[PDB]
Amino acid sequence: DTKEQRILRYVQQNAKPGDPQSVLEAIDTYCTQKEWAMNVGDAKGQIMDAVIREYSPSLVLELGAYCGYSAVRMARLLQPGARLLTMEMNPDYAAITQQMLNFAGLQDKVTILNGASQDLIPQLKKKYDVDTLDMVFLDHWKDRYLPDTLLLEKCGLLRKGTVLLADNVIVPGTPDFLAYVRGSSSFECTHYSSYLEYMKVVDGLEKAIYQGP
Ligand SMILES: CNc1ncnc2c1ncn2[C@@H]1O[C@H]([C@@H]2C[C@H]2CNC(=O)c2cc(-c3ccc(F)cc3)cc(O)c2O)C[C@H]1O
Ligand SMILES: [Cl-]
Ligand SMILES: [Cl-]
Ligand SMILES: [Mg+2]
Repeated sequence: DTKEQRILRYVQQNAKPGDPQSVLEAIDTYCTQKEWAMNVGDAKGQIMDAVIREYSPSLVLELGAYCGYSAVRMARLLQPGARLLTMEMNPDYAAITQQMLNFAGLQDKVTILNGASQDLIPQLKKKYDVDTLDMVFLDHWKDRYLPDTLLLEKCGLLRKGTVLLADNVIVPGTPDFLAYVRGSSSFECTHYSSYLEYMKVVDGLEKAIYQGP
């Protein structure tokens, strides 16, 4: 089996069905004690929680699902009726993510779309009935944060106040995205210094709030 299958099995056998907090704890224990994996983790996760609670977004887009850790983290704090869409091009990861959300009991709040962001983002309005996004969590290939930000704006998916929250702006790093948002009058940026998941290595989140054109 794969590392991601082992993580899902561990959750199924060590967390409580329908209890998202137990699912996060199981994943964090597994990845601390057994095998590292690229989940956002508890250190950065706590900052994500604080952001979600501040904005109470009704519609969130996530780029890159992996095993569903961040999707569980965000979805568990959404208000009744609020929704998360998460895009994941790897079909095996998309399958893990669906099963993780099912186990957590969050399936009704989240739609896991199996495809590439650059193909799916242009379909959001007409196929998925999206007007604008309240929040976007970027956690996919680091060289695609900037292109996809620019594509979201082109597609009319950003509104005044849309919150972009970007993982891994230090490690592995997203230098073009950071330079761009920090230099642009269309974004108000805040940096939240933290640590790489499960490691004593500095990382950080960037919040970039869209201000319109
Ligand atoms: C471009 N559009 C895309 N659309 C949908 N899914 C996409 C998509 N680009 C891609 N996807 C999916 O996401 C998959 C890429 C690999 C993830 C993206 N994350 C990372 O690379 C990552 C890495 C580290 C890391 C690794 C090693 C170190 F020594 C230190 C840090 C930590 C993280 O927190 C990370 O998030 C591939 C694919 O499954
Ligand atoms: Cl994650
Ligand atoms: Cl952590
Ligand atoms: Mg990440």
